[PDB]
Amino acid sequence: AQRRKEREELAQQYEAILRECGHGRFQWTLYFVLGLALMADGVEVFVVGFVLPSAEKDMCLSDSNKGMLGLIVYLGMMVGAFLWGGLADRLGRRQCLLISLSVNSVFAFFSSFVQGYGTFLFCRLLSGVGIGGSIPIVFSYFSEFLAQEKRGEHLSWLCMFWMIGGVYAAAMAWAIIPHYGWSFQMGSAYQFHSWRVFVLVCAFPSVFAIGALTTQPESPRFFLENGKHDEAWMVLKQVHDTNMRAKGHPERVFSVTHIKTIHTWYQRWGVRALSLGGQVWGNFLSCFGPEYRRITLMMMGVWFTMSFSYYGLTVWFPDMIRHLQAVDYASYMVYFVSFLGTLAVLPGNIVSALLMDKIGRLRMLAGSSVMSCVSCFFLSFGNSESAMIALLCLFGGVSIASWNALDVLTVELYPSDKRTTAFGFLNALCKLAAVLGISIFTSFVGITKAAPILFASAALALGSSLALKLPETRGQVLQ
Repeated sequence: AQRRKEREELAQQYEAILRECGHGRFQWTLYFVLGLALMADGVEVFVVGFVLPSAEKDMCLSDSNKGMLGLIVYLGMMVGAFLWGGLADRLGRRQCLLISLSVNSVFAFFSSFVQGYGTFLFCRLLSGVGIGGSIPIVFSYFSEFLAQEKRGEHLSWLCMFWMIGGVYAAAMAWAIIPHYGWSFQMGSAYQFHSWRVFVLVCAFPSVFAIGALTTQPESPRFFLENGKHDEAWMVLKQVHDTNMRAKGHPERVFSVTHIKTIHTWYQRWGVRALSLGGQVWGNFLSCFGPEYRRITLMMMGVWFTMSFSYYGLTVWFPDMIRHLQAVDYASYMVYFVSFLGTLAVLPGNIVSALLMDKIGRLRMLAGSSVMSCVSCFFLSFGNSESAMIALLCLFGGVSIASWNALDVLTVELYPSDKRTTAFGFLNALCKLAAVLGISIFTSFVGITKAAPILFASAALALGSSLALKLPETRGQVLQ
């Protein structure tokens, strides 16, 4: 009773304070700073897929090992998403993002030099664990600096760094891997081929992300929700002063005076760990309370269905391209095709960012899901590699709008004291669906071209149906 009233008052006052601060230099600097973390998350998905064909002959892989290297990144991202999303509600957004990026960068650096298959798999697993928490923490962290006026557009513009990271990965694979002449020996005991240089170069975005992130302040909403008034006041005054100084009005004074707020060594560390686990578990369970159970279940359905369909069909596409190429042949390309498939997403990002607030999150989500379903139904008519590439571009362009709308909706539908926990849980569910869909859609190749299409169409139709029952979030303060 009392706590809900106090949190609603805090939300209203925080909206008023952010409207006083305005949107300007500070928020765009933070946008570009967190774009580096999103870009690292984008690159991680492509690294192993690009390097596997060259690693198979250096580490002597069986096919099952290649598949397990295919699935390790998603497993690690699931675990890391849940872990870091849960922790970010207790330790803070900035600190947990720093720890996540540090783990990711360290183990990505290690994976470039380790020799055996098992150690490389372990290093990639831990790199995925590290970077798994980037999207839940980044989106909430950035949202906690945004007023409601253009919140949807500002959050939608954040999704374009993932595409930029995909482009970076494709370009660097194009530029580095083919050049086998770059290979050398790191001592006479070990040879060091170019794909390891590619693996190393894919770690730079996260290092730059750490460097840029160290300069930014912690989210003031976290401090206010944790009873730390003075720190939140200093952070908000920094925001206001930066915005006004950049706008040519340094004479303005931050008028806020008081903000509502809510309130042996190894043995001590054990107590700390148990208490942190208890609090994270409490947040996770409260995500399923009577106030949010329906929202949580509908979001689980939407996330799982669309992730499963998208990842399964995006793995199915290259397999069909290979099959048609082989059928024709029996009578740079990989990187270039990946680059085209990545650039096919840009129009979707632009349109979704420009229409998110004009037509709302629900219409975006449902219409994009419907278009994805019909573009899936179209895939039965493919007849050539160029046709399959074109349909892949169509599907990828139409689904990224669904993804952006889902991200914004997930940000807006949960309270600040559970936002990262819920986002991490749903993203781990997304990665679990990715694993399951990749496996199932891999099982179908060569046997039929109808079953995976029917699966994806049904899943996307179910997701579109669920997208219409979620509530509107425009015109509401950031709860």
